[PDB]
Amino acid sequence: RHMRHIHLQVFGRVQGVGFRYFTQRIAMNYNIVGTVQNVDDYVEIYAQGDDADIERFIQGVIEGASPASNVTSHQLEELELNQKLSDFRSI
Repeated sequence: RHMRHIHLQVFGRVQGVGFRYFTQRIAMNYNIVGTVQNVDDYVEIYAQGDDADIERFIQGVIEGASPASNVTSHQLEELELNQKLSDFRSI
């Protein structure tokens, strides 16, 4: 599969650390579209791009998108492609 679309939930010290702003720079680095959002006390991401770029994006986020972050856990789900995505947004 050339492209992937993923649901990524990241847990730990992931709020009040610039997580959404730092995730945006990683999305720009690897040509990723989708969203980053604060949900309750964790972070939820939808991410779409080429397979290797998605791998690079996941690792950059879960190794701590922000230097202030401490990611303790993540959950990943593989999704059907979303052809309405055209950029990466902090929501």
